[PDB]
Amino acid sequence: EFRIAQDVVARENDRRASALKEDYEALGANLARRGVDIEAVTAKVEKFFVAVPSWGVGTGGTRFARFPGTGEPRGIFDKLDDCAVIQQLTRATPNVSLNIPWDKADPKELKARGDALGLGFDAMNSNTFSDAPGQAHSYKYGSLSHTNAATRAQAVEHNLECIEIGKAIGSKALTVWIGDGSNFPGQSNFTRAFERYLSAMAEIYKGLPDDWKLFSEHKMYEPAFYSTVVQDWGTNYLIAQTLGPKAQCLVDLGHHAPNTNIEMIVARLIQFGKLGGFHFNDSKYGDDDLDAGAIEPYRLFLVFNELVDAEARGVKGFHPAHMIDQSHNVTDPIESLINSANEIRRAYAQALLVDRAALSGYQEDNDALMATETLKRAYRTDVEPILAEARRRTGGAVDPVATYRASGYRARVAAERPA
Amino acid sequence: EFRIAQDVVARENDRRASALKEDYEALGANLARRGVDIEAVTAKVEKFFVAVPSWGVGTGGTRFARFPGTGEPRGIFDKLDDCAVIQQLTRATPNVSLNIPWDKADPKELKARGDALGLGFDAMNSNTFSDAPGQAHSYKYGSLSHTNAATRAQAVEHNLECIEIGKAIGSKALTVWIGDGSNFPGQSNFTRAFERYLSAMAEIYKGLPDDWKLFSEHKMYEPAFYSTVVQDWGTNYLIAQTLGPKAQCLVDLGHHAPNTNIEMIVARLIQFGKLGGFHFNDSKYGDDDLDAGAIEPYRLFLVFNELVDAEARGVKGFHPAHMIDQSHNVTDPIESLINSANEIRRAYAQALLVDRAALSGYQEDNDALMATETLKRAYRTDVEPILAEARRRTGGAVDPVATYRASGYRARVAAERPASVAGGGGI
Amino acid sequence: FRIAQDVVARENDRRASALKEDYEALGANLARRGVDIEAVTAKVEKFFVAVPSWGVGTGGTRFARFPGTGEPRGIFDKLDDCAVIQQLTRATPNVSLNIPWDKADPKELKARGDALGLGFDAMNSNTFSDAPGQAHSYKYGSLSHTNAATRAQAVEHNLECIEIGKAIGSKALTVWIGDGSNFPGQSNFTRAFERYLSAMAEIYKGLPDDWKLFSEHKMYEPAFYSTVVQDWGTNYLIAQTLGPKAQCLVDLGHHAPNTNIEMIVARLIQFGKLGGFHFNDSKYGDDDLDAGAIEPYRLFLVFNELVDAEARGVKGFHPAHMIDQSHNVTDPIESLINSANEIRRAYAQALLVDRAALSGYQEDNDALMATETLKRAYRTDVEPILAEARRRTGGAVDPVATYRASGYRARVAAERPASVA
Amino acid sequence: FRIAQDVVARENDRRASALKEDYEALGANLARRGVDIEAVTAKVEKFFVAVPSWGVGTGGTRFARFPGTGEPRGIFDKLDDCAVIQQLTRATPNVSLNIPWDKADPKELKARGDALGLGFDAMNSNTFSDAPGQAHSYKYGSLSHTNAATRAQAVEHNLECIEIGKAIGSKALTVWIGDGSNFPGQSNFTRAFERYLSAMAEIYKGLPDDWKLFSEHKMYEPAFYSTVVQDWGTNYLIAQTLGPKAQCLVDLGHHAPNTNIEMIVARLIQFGKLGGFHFNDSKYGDDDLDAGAIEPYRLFLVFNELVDAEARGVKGFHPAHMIDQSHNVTDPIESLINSANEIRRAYAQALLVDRAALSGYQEDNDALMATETLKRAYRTDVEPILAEARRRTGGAVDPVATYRASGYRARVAAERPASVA
Ligand SMILES: C[C@@H]1O[C@@H](O)[C@H](O)[C@H](O)[C@H]1O
Ligand SMILES: C[C@@H]1O[C@@H](O)[C@H](O)[C@H](O)[C@H]1O
Ligand SMILES: C[C@@H]1O[C@@H](O)[C@H](O)[C@H](O)[C@H]1O
Ligand SMILES: C[C@@H]1O[C@@H](O)[C@H](O)[C@H](O)[C@H]1O
Ligand SMILES: C[C@@H]1O[C@H](O)[C@H](O)[C@H](O)[C@H]1O
Ligand SMILES: C[C@@H]1O[C@H](O)[C@H](O)[C@H](O)[C@H]1O
Ligand SMILES: C[C@H](O)[C@H](O)[C@@H](O)[C@@H](O)C=O
Ligand SMILES: C[C@H](O)[C@H](O)[C@@H](O)[C@@H](O)C=O
Ligand SMILES: C[C@H](O)[C@H](O)[C@@H](O)[C@@H](O)C=O
Ligand SMILES: [Mn+2]
Ligand SMILES: [Mn+2]
Ligand SMILES: [Mn+2]
Ligand SMILES: [Mn+2]
Ligand SMILES: [Mn+2]
Ligand SMILES: [Mn+2]
Ligand SMILES: [Mn+2]
Ligand SMILES: [Mn+2]
Ligand SMILES: [Mn+2]
Ligand SMILES: [Mn+2]
Repeated sequence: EFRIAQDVVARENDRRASALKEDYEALGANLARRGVDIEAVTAKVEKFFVAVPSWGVGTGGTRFARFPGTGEPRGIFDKLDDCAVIQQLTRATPNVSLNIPWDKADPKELKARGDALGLGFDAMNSNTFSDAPGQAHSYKYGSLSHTNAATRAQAVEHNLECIEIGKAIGSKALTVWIGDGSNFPGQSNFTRAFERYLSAMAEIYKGLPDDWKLFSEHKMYEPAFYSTVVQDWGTNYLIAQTLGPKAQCLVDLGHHAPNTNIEMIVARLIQFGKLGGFHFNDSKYGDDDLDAGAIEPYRLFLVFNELVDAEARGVKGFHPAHMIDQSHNVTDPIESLINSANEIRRAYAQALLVDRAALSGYQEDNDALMATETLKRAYRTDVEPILAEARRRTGGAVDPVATYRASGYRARVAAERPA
Repeated sequence: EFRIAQDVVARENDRRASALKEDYEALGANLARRGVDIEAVTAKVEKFFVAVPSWGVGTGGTRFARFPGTGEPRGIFDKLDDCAVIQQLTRATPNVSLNIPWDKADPKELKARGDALGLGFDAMNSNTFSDAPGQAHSYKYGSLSHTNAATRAQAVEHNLECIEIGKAIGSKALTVWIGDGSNFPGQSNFTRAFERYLSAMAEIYKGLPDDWKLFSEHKMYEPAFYSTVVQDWGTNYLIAQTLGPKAQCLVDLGHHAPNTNIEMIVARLIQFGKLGGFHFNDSKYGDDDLDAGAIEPYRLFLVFNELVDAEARGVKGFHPAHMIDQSHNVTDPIESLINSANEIRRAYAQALLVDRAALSGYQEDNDALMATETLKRAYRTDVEPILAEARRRTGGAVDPVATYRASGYRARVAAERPASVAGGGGI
Repeated sequence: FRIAQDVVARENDRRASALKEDYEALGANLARRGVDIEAVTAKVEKFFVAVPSWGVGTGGTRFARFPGTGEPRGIFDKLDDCAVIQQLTRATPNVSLNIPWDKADPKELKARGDALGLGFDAMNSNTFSDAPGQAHSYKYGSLSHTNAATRAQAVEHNLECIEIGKAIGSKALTVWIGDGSNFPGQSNFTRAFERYLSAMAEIYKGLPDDWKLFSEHKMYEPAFYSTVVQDWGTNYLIAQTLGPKAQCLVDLGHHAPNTNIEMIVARLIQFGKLGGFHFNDSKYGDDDLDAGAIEPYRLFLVFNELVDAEARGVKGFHPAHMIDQSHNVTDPIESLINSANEIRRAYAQALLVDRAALSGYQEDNDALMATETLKRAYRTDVEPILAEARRRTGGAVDPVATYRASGYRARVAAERPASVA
Repeated sequence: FRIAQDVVARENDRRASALKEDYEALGANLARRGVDIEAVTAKVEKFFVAVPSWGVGTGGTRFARFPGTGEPRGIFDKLDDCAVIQQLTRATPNVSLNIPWDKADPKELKARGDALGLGFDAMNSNTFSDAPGQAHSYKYGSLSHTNAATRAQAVEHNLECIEIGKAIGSKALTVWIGDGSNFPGQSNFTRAFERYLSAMAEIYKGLPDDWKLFSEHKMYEPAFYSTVVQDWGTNYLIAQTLGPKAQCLVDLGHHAPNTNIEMIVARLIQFGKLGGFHFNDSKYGDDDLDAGAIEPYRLFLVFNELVDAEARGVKGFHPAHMIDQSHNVTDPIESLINSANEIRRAYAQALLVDRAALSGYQEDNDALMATETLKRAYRTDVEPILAEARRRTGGAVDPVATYRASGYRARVAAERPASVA
């Protein structure tokens, strides 16, 4: 089924077909002069997919307030319906990331709806950073690293429950992010809390299917404001290495200290085989969870430069999980997810344009200026024509947001859903 | 009224009286050898007050979750009852800061309850960073700087209402903090938004009594994650200077960029007569709103060093409004506010111990090492006995938190108030 | 001519075909957006940024300096090198001097500049280091030093810089000092600032009627605890206190982590105190890296505020533009060339912004389309416009490639003796 | 004796009575808390931290260096000054050397050290600067340089540092390099690290059975975009890859803004890779300021982890302790004296923490009492313990005061020629 009428997509695409042809052919000629086949790039871009977060489909908020828009999804089923729109128009988000218990519902029904909408499911996300009604033990002072054994056991059981749900819908991985930490010096014994965490994660690893992966996600701060158990990639590496081959690290772009060189962290984790995946978003101050590439587009490109280089260096068995983790506080969530997915493909496309042979030469000769310019020649290239053509060829929209607005989808769901 | 039984306070004080006498006399002898009269210091500490936030007596949370404890205060009246405990035990928080509409209630009743509990009211706090039921215009895209004229007018009216309520309860100032800003480049035109803000603030300024102050509070980010209209002290100064004599700047410790020298900002504002007051708290990463001095006690001392220098260099017309602005997510709000107020008095007392003449000499001679050591000699002094004695002589508790726990107050209000339930934070 | 004309011609001809194809393609795309590429190119060829004399030689850190070959020996060699940057990019007609580093007969400096086709931008005083025969040391400060005679000495130095500038064609004085403290208590913040203000007031008195005085703020370094002119707030107080001729200079790498620099730029413009810019890039501190090499979007956002100012009709707005960088691991001439190019790049993209559309989205609070309006301009590869602007003004289509083809570095390496002690 | 014994005796006697009163008062206070002050003093007396040879001379920034009088030049002058710090504080018996800065005949270094009552701590190699007559430059790196011969030269240099150390009593080699990049693309992160790891393996092979190899991470400077050994995560990978004799060195000012450094310390201890510390304080970047002069509580929290490690009976925990600072506006000897004192101050306060009480509050999630348990120790003025520890071991009750009374600075100023009067 199509959430957006096919006649609307066809109409809006035809309206922009002429200009796209001119832009695509122009870029094709430019790339040909540079020894690059535009068709080879478009072919790869069409195959790049990033999972959308169910928790980002509705309007997000802060501790100060939440300003919902119209037609807010009422639950996971409305969220899947909205996710279907993002995938139909961009063709870059076939899978959805779920969070339990936020999206708890009959697994069988979830799968049925997904299949009908043309959507799959990515990594499951457990939730032991908030309390649910009727919960025996509170996570106020922690979960997997809580001082109380019964509380840790409850958190472990919750994670195993997440795996059972995932197995029923087609998921093949579990992502574990917890708020565990301290707000005051002395509140926690750093080593003992980490020892407790490692023991708990070992239990989860024991219950992990042999065709699944277990991802741990580090974060410098928030909700903990003095110390956090899984605070950075160093601790994250120790966790993954300790647990086993099926355990890897997940890197969320906005979870690092000010000025951190994130692309180097990505490179390091790849070298030691522990880069499990990404949580894309952008930021300026803290874990802002803004639209990917809206603040620092070059940084996003540099991260993708490391991913493409890995393939170029001949790294084997490298298939990181790509996911968007954002909060949309002042825009239509669907529109932001659409453009964010587009920006991620944009950075990927540019990274594919880098002349690896030239770059390697400049690195070996220590020609820093030409090396940086080699990256810039790729990054400065406006790859929008490739992104639009990729969408057009695969059933998507040349201009996703414009088509979304022309369809009147938001007004439609606003009438179907309570205010 | 006495939220805490007098017999409990007397009991816990007597139990620690012996140790206090020993420590106070020892410190007195040490200070005497240093040419300082401990009595003179204690006398000033007993008179240092800081306002408590009504929204701080309840458990706080983040966008991810909120984990309420037992006996959570229901409304402003319950909150005032809890604030009364902090003041009775520390004797450092006689005034309370209100936020409207959160604490909206009959001005007559509010004043009546305060007088009964022995509490006064500090600066009023307007709220246009969240929407209230029945609100005609949403503040989603701003308030005082919103592009829609009707929305700015609605925000101006709300602030004027806050002034009216304050006038009725004895308040003498209005603090304006808004979330106004953008999350994306291009979303807002920085200059146009600021022009709108200034014009709206001018309307609010017109409704200020002749003896009132209007405080604008800067904040680098949150809830806006790309730009904020009142983002730093520079913009804040421009605001105060533009509005008039009654407009001043409020400095909240956790609202600055990483590594900012905050004490210098305080000095600069004092020099140009625009330091309206402070919002005390501590932090390590962002606007963490943690207990004052729990993370960086020396920084708190350095801020007070600038304040005492002004309080010593005879800075005429200098009475900054001191207030605690914190969020208590993992502790009993009352206990944290108690120790936070204590830490603020600790930094103040230590600043009073600085040999100003010696410091001036080392500064003039460019003797950096002795100048810094002159500050350290005061800062390293354990002034707890002075704080404890000040509390004891004024009706407080030698050990506030110990006494609070011995009284069983939390268990009491827990039985009187409905049970709470954990939930989300707004994400 | 520092670079043989035949070389510039040969290299331009080699790349003529490709430039034609790219420029014409871009022109058609811009036309579809309602933008005249010729109007943009005409403005770009007139955008100038001053090159720092102190950035023509290899720079270093407190740990070490690794000089390359043919390092300039003095201001005359430096001007000769600046002439190369201007001949090839045509974006750097003026040079920024530092006294006493570049002290020499004003008449001879002017003669060399005229002969090379170069002018002089704002003078830069130096009271952050001690020169020979100095009566008082600047170890503990200069314009804000506790010792009156030391402040007087610093004032005289700045007045001397003005005299030198008047003789060579300069019209402004930039004052950046290291004054500050490394320990709490070392300085009385307020008194140190008052001392600074009194000294600057004296310097202001020596300003010709058509001169400007720029003060430059910096969060830290060389002072590691407090700095007298630490941020734009203090900087504004300075400018406002001194008078109409006094304005603030914004050096991109001088702000706290995560600071919204483009907002500071807008605030200063609103209150008429944006004197100028010191362009460079950074990631950690005052790194002084090549402009746009680390965060190109931020540079574009700064230029977006500068172009918006014109769009709003701000009157008498002519900020001074200067590059202030340190080239530690590259040929200084090549880095200055590409940095000047990046600045024109950001400027050109800022000119492409559809401000009619942007104003609409801002009024309607359409944050997504507003940000996308800025991105449509920023994502545009304007290299063809920069290259054509150079071709038509006597410059090189590919400046660095032409510089390398000329063999200039090897030439000066043979002419200049390297320092031995 | 660098400082006359009569002067030390006189200045101690002058302050003896006051110390007695303060020590007895603190003794009574600690007694009421169940702690024996004599036990704490005994431990403090045994805590030592190495002094940097490169720290007794006045330091500077890339902008300037303002030397004081009697500047030590050469390792012999430096050892003479380091001897003053040890004599007065009794907390710095060993000196950290840097090669080639301190190159000299080992036989003479040892002879001078023995005569002054000084030993030698970890050796520090230097491949972040070029020495005259060097075959290959380190401009673009050293142990991770793309050129094989350059990496070999750097490895040989480090092996030479081990040879010198073996002859003078050292038992470790600390390796800090500037290797990194200033521009994206300049270096391939992974390849550069592979080159570094291979070179370090060669150095590891030359380590005696009882030696340790310390690698030191640093976020930035001299490299301003990326650094090979940028943080503790990379450092851990290095130590674990090299072998049991390789550990990580933590320099306090080498971390990103707001980093929780004490946790990094705890993590390294848990996995047996905490090799040692480089103490100093900072506010902005790698400021290299006097330890505890900016954030004393943070220093205490670091020592809280060190004391807790022993409380838990950790194995393989014998960290080296060294001061790594730059003294730009103070008498280097006085700053090192007070910095060593501040380190012992934090240690003493960490020893006062009631571990039993703390553990109880941690298990019960009583965050407020847990933090107040740390504060009760930290708020305690342990100066009497530090002064008594010095008095009992031949040191000065008030080190800096005694140093000033001795007239030592004026003495060496008269023996050492400055560049200018
Ligand atoms: C973006 C990244 O690029 C390369 O590393 C591989 O193709 C990998 O599968 C992909 O995820
Ligand atoms: C802003 C924040 O809001 C809630 O979480 C609480 O009222 C808390 O005390 C306050 O600090
Ligand atoms: C006494 C006082 O000292 C400083 O604060 C300033 O110089 C101020 O102007 C003066 O009034
Ligand atoms: C790196 C720096 O170099 C010099 O300035 C001095 O040796 C100083 O002590 C050191 O910290
Ligand atoms: C001089 C050098 O400086 C580095 O930044 C690091 O701190 C090293 O430990 C030190 O030896
Ligand atoms: C007494 C004199 O003191 C100097 O400081 C130096 O150590 C000389 O070597 C010694 O002869
Ligand atoms: C909802 C999801 O678990 C969450 O966003 C985490 O992944 C992490 O980003 C939190 O800061
Ligand atoms: C509730 C109160 O208005 C609030 O705390 C503001 O003062 C400011 O700190 C917000 O970040
Ligand atoms: C050389 C010039 O005065 C200097 O670079 C200043 O402008 C400032 O950037 C210093 O950090
Ligand atoms: Mn995430
Ligand atoms: Mn950045
Ligand atoms: Mn997150
Ligand atoms: Mn506040
Ligand atoms: Mn700090
Ligand atoms: Mn706040
Ligand atoms: Mn500058
Ligand atoms: Mn600079
Ligand atoms: Mn070090
Ligand atoms: Mn260092």
